Amino acid sequence: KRPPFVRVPDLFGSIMSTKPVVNPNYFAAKARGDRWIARVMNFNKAVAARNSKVDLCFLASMWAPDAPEDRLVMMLDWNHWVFLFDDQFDEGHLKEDPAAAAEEVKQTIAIMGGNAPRYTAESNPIRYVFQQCWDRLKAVSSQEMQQRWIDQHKRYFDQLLVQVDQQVGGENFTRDVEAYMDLRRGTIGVYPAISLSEYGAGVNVPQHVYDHPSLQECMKVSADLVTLVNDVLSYRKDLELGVDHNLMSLLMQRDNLSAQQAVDVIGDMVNECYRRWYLALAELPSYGEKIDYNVMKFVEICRAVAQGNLYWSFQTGRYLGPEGHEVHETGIMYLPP
Amino acid sequence: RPPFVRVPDLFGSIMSTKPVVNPNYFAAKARGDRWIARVMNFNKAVAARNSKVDLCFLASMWAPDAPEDRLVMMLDWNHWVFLFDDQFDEGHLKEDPAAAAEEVKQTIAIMGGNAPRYTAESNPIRYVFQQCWDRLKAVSSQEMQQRWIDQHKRYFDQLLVQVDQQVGGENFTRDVEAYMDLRRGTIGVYPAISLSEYGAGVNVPQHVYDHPSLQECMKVSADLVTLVNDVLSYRKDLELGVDHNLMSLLMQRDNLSAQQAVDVIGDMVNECYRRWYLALAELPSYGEKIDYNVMKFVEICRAVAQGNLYWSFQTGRYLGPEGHEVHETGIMYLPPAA
Amino acid sequence: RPPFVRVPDLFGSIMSTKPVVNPNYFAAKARGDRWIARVMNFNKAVAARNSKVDLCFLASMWAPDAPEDRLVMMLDWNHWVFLFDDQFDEGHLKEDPAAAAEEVKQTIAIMGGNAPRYTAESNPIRYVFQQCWDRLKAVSSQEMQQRWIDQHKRYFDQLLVQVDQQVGGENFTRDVEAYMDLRRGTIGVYPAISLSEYGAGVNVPQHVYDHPSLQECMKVSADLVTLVNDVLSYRKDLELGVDHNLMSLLMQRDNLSAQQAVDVIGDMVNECYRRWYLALAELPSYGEKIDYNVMKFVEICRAVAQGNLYWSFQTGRYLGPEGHEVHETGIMYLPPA
Amino acid sequence: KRPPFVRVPDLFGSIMSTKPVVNPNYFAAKARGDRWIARVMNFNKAVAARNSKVDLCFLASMWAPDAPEDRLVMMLDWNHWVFLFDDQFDEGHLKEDPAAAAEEVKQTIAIMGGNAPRYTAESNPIRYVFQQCWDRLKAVSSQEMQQRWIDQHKRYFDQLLVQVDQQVGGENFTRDVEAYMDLRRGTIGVYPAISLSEYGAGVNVPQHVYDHPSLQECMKVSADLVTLVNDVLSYRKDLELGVDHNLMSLLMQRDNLSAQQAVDVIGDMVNECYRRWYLALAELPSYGEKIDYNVMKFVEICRAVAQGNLYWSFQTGRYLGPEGHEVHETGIMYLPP
Ligand SMILES: CC[N+](CC)(CC)Cc1ccccc1
Ligand SMILES: CC[N+](CC)(CC)Cc1ccccc1
Ligand SMILES: CC[N+](CC)(CC)Cc1ccccc1
Ligand SMILES: CC[N+](CC)(CC)Cc1ccccc1
Ligand SMILES: [Mg+2]
Ligand SMILES: [Mg+2]
Ligand SMILES: [Mg+2]
Ligand SMILES: [Mg+2]
Ligand SMILES: [Mg+2]
Ligand SMILES: [Mg+2]
Ligand SMILES: [Mg+2]
Ligand SMILES: [Mg+2]
Ligand SMILES: [Mg+2]
Ligand SMILES: [Mg+2]
Ligand SMILES: [Mg+2]
Ligand SMILES: [Mg+2]
Repeated sequence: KRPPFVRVPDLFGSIMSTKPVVNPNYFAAKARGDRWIARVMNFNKAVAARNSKVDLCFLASMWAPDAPEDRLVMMLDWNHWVFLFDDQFDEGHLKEDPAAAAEEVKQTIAIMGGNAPRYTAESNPIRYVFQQCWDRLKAVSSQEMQQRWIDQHKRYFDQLLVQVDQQVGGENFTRDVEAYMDLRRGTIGVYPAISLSEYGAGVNVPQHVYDHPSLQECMKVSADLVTLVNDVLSYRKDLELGVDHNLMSLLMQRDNLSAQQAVDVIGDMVNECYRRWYLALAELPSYGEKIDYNVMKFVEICRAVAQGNLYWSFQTGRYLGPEGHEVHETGIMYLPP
Repeated sequence: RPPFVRVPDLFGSIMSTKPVVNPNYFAAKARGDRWIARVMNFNKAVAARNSKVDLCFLASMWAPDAPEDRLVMMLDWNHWVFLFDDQFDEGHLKEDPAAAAEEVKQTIAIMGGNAPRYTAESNPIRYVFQQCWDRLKAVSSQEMQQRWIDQHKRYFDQLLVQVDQQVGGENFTRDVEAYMDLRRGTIGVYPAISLSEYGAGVNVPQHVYDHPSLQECMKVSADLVTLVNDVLSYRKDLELGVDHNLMSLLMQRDNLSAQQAVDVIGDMVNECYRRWYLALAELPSYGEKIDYNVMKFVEICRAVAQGNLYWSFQTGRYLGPEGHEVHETGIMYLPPAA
Repeated sequence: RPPFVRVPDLFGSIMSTKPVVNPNYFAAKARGDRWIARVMNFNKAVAARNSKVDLCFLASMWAPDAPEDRLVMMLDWNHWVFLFDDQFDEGHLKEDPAAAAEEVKQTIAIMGGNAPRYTAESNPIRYVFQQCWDRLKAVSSQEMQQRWIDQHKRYFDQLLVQVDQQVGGENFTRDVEAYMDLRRGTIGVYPAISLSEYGAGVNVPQHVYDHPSLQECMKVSADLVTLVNDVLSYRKDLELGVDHNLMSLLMQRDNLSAQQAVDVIGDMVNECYRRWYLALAELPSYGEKIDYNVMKFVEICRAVAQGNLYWSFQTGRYLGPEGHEVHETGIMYLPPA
Repeated sequence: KRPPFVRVPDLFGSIMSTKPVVNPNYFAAKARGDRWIARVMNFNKAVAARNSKVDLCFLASMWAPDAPEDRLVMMLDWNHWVFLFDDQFDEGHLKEDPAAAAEEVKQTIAIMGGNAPRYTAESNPIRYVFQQCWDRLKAVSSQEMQQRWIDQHKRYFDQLLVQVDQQVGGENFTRDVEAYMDLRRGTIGVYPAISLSEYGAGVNVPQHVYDHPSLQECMKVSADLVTLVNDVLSYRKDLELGVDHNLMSLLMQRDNLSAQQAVDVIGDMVNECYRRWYLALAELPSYGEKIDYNVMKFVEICRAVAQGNLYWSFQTGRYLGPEGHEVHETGIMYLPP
């Protein structure tokens, strides 16, 4: 279970094997977004550099590679938000507090069109960032696209609360794998990430098309891909910070698997994601050239959120920094004794 | 029968992405168009007409990042495949099994067989194929040289089946599966994928290439091309009296009208897309490095299909400027014919 | 006099880069070629012949990142300009200074004067300029509207001087500097730069634009097109009895052979490259913000000349497929007469 | 003078105003190259990270933006070499040691096809890197190109010995401006950098064209532009590390200029660089299309080496880190008390 290394499945196969396309504005937007998030959070010279080495701009730059600079900056901001946001439910104050967790979720969701107050970086730094994002989204999105951003952020928040229920309910190692995947499909944040990317991309497929089971499964697959990849790469962080929400921990602790057998099962599910993906595009009806052009762009987005995460996962300072390249090159991921 | 028909959307599913066209299109086109005009002795009129066929447009979407050189060889191959195939459709080989199979036997001989050095003077069409083969040979591994042979073979083979059916009175007795089996070969998509693997510089291992899922992808690209072609070149096959067209077969085999035949073709085009993804679902992974190129090869299948699509609406060989109007309006006119 | 001539290298220095061609060329060519054909009532033959003139190629290199609709706009303007200018070279206004003036009057009045809403039916050529001007007006500032007008006026003015020199019998008494003066206007490059500012979305402040440095860049680009055109349009000017060609002028005034005249043209072309660089030497800075667009503007000046260069060697209007051979071999054949 | 902040001249005007193009292989070559120098030099996690923040890949990715991945990695290596090498003569043990400085350039020049040993990371890490770059250069360059490689590096090495001679001979503040620039045209590393770029871009103009005074002057201007830009941005580093090689230090302590009046002189020099650039290009003869095509790519390399340094200077963790983007925005560069 706790061997000196674990042999990682190939995460760069199938639809993940292509050369990632990185937004050419990455450098400009990182410069603006990194410094802005530092002033907002009041990060010091060393905390600001530590965040800058996390490079959330690499992640967003791959999600929406032809986004214009100003929207990529927005994508960066939103990412800093979700990172600062999610950590409150994983390591921060909302981890074992159902009441406060639901109250943060109600307060954050009312930002988007509701009765929330006007936040400032002083009044509530993280809710401000999300609110600065919403305002920009609202200002260049159809009301239907705005509704989609809400409803997808809502799917993330809903699971966050199921996450804190299972946490305090001692369900973290009772829940089966389907229950865990169902939780993470929301708490991974791919569903609002895709909405963010539709904003950056400038792609607005009609809600009826969007709602088709094929495209919903494309989103579901991409969310599974991110979660499988994330639970491998960020496993050491989950050990170092005591977070149980990791499929490797779940498969060892619940099914008596060896760390290596665990990772192996992750590789089985990853490649079974690729099979579901294609099988789901086979059901995708056609809506004529005009719309299908953007449906394809959308399907690319679901792909890009997953591959953008994969490549970002293997080099971000938040997980393994420069050590992730060695794991990429040799499949060997060292563990802590 | 009808003055026009509503053609099905051919630019849906995967065909709907914005095509990429090789930036070298212009310089490769000015060279290779002049070249084939010298080889074939095209007077000004016939050479201008051939440029308006714009096979360079076709090649420029099969391999959009092919370098100028390889792109010129590709234009060379397409001018070959068109002058060659016409011999079997309207030319001297259309009703001549013996003369067809001697032509096939002598063209195959060019790819390493006992073939002589052809010249533009001695044999102009066989010459172009030799020039392509020379260039293919000098930058390809032996496994890809073979693949190129084996894929041309699949095309050459159905050529001979096509001429047997033609003389054998089978043209309108063959059922739709028999026809598509035939056109999968005679459409030339299999040799075109080998031509593009050359242009794009993608050399997938043969044990991978041979997997039934990639095979099915080559097969779907072929059906897509045969389907789109039959609907576009339909006026040509009428004007020139060629029976090898799913429209004429659906109308003369089953009693469907023009509209219903083209509707059937639309259904089949969308069944292609379903078969595409269902095939991709069975494609296994060979690790990052190979899968990377596998992905490039799948794209080559798509780009052949999509390159044919956009070209078929542009080419003067079919509808010329009125193919743009068919893309704009869905209306494809038919001749009075009586 | 000779069976051919050796043309100097017209593709050196700033002309020697690989041209960038708007990747919307095909989609734009399809629309605009068809469009002008309906307007001018071209029949199958004339329409295809005009399609082989491929003004879309020419426009696609002036503004290689113009969106499809501005490219079509530029194609329409090119089709205009060629129809329009031909009235002055071999058409009716060729020898008529009254009718020529009236035409120049009526056309200028399209641009916010008292011109009637033309129609393909009433006046096709004027219909095309007016369809252009409407599009130029809707997306350009009032300053750029004036600049478009003002630049076309330089073109129109020399047209009137042209008809004055045809009727005045000074087509071969005039000198080269007088001829270059005229052609700098009649060549149409000044409004073609205005068209390109529209196409490429570049809006340099007028006090910058008016700096002698930038005006000499336009002068140079216009000279390049004129020298290049006179070499490649030479066979046409012989076919259609047009006297406006430096080739023809150099042989009458100076007792120059065809070869040494084209060689003078090569000598002048390389002088443009030196005037180009000398003029940029004099170009002040207005800070990164503006300088970024002046640099695009200088490129637009370069792209009109270079686009003209490649189009001149491909178009069916001049040498068609033979032009490619003159670029491969430097030999241009001349008519036996 | 010693103000609290200086207003830096607009460093991004003229030919520096274009949007810089950054090699898409930036992300892959960086991940390779950063880890590689980390291993070679035994950097620890924090030293490695600080080197990643130097982001020397960003600097090379702008020198040859279409260089394939493997050549970009080489370029990164060379840059890691150049910095580790150049600091030995600025802050290191060779800063004041004429005999050992000459022995270093003698041991290093002999790596390029001479009687040098086969270095390894362990025996001599920095010389090992230069050796690895040189083996790659030789493998894919012509003899003439390799000789150019050697001759441009010798220009760097020679001036390094002049720098150490002036340091110890107490001439650091006696040498006039021209002496200083003539020294830095060598020690700034631009000449070998252009050479490194000819390799990365695959551009091999012939030496008879290369030696033309126009192109030699183009390289000079590139060299001055980096020196000027360097002395401005690396002024705080020179203060903090006690290095007298900086035009700002010279102007103040040699003449009578304040630290503000110093940058002012940089600003006039920087814009005079632009003037010289165009005057040299005016004198550049044409060598026919085929050659001129590559000459312009080379003139671009000259420009790109400067413009690459410019953007990298304002991002590097080596100079101002995050505060450089503020100095780009505002033109205010704070100094220590
Ligand atoms: C829960 C969000 N997440 C998951 C790794 C960490 C804060 C970032 C993320 C969001 C969207 C897509 C991919 C990653
Ligand atoms: C018979 C080959 N074909 C089919 C339309 C006509 C000459 C050209 C072609 C070859 C390969 C792919 C697409 C078209
Ligand atoms: C206006 C005359 N000209 C010159 C060849 C032919 C009709 C068009 C033109 C205008 C501007 C740039 C390039 C060509
Ligand atoms: C000595 C040169 N420098 C900064 C001027 C320090 C290592 C790197 C550099 C090399 C080449 C071009 C630009 C910067
Ligand atoms: Mg979480
Ligand atoms: Mg977490
Ligand atoms: Mg995690
Ligand atoms: Mg056929
Ligand atoms: Mg046929
Ligand atoms: Mg057909
Ligand atoms: Mg004319
Ligand atoms: Mg004229
Ligand atoms: Mg002319
Ligand atoms: Mg130093
Ligand atoms: Mg130094
Ligand atoms: Mg310094």
